[PDB]
Amino acid sequence: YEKNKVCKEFSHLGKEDFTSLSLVLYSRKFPSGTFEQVSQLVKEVVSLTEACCDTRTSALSAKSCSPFPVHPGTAECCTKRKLCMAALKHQPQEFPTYVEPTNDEICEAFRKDPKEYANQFMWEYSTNYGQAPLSLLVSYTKSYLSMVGSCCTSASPTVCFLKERLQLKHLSLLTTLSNRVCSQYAAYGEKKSRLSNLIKLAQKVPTADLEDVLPLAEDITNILSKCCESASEDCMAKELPEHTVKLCDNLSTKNSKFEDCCQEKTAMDVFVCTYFMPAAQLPELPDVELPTNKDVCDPGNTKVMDKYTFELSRRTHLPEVFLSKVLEPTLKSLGECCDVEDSTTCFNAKGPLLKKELSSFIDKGQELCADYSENTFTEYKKKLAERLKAKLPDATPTELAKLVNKRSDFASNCCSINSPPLYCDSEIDAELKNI
Ligand SMILES: C=C1CC[C@H](O)C/C1=C/C=C1\CCC[C@]2(C)[C@@H]([C@H](C)Cc3cccc(O)c3)CC[C@@H]12
Ligand SMILES: CCCCCCCC/C=C\CCCCCCCC(=O)O
Repeated sequence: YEKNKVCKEFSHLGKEDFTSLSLVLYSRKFPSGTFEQVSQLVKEVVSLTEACCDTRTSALSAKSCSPFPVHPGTAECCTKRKLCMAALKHQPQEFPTYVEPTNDEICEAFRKDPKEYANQFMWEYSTNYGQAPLSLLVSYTKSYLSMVGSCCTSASPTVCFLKERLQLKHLSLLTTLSNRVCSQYAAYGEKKSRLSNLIKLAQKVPTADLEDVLPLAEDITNILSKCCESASEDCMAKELPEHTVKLCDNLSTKNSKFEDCCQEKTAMDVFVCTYFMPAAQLPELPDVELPTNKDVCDPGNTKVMDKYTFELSRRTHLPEVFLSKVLEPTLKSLGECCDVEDSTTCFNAKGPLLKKELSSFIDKGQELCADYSENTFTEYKKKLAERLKAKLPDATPTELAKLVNKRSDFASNCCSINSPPLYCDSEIDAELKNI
């Protein structure tokens, strides 16, 4: 099939446009790849796609061990086969740095080097938002470049940009949003992602019922598994609006913040508004015990797992990157009392262990993030230094400044409701063993 699909899109588009696609395609794959590298790999990839439309696909492998971008662990794969490389997954770029230049910078760069300007743009935009579906990336960059080409040669560039930008605002927002939401999905995988979104919703609207939010976590998860990856037909645009309707139908009346978000002029704005919403103050209800019962074994439903996750989230002041991090191992541990000779026995024993481990994790995590959510950043720094002073009596102002600096930096990246999963997974591990 595809052994003729690579060749089909080549002929249908032609070498140049097929090179623009490949540029976007590979920039997504190598988030850390430099412009020269990515462009070089593309130079040669198209090269063979033109000729062989395996014999020279091998030429690449070898040469890759270089002018080409490098995935983490390429040195290993170069041990040989040898195509251990096509198995190396890339980690998403969780810290975009893309900033659009002023109109003059764009037009000047464009008048001088039309090809290079568009290659620099496709490469930079695609490496920063590489998790948005290819179809969306390809579409926004062509519409964008079409705007640049058109406006920079118009009777009045300025007003042209004012108007064109307003008409691309939607597709622009959809692409960066998609990158974010789809990058969290790829980071966690479908199961953790689903729980993650359930946790965030529980934190945003603690007064709701599992029933009000579970359908929401389910829906977005389905939308992500269906639309994060599409080569030419984007469905994120077809799916999100109705998703905002489910969101509003279920939480519009349960929460003032949501009621307002549901007033936005577009589904994109409503969505963005509910995404940025921080974890609300938790009503702090009674504690909840681990779901140590045969009901968590249900292959057909995670009902019990979801209910626990939901109830934990709305009672525990702790960021979702923390909850998601400890829930995966914990729910998986319990799950080991399912396919055994006696489930009740394996639960009564495992119970006290997981409980203490979970509490230890929650306690240290609540310490790592103490005061961050309830205060403005500066007012947070102050209370933080104060807590550290109390714990480190012989600490010199300099040693304290380093600790406040280190801890506050960590908290600004891993205590918000939308902290970067991959980056915080590592940092959280490091910080737990701290103090
Ligand atoms: C970079 C690496 C990873 C590291 C290795 O050493 C060499 C290498 C080759 C990968 C290639 C080049 C040949 C065509 C392949 C196998 C791609 C597709 C199967 C074909 C393809 C190419 C352009 C647009 C498309 O829509 C489809 C996927 C990865 C491509
Ligand atoms: C460092 C994050 C975990 C925090 C400790 C929570 C206690 C969990 C108890 C036992 C571990 C069960 C092993 C499950 C394997 C999943 C892989 C993983 O640890 O992420």
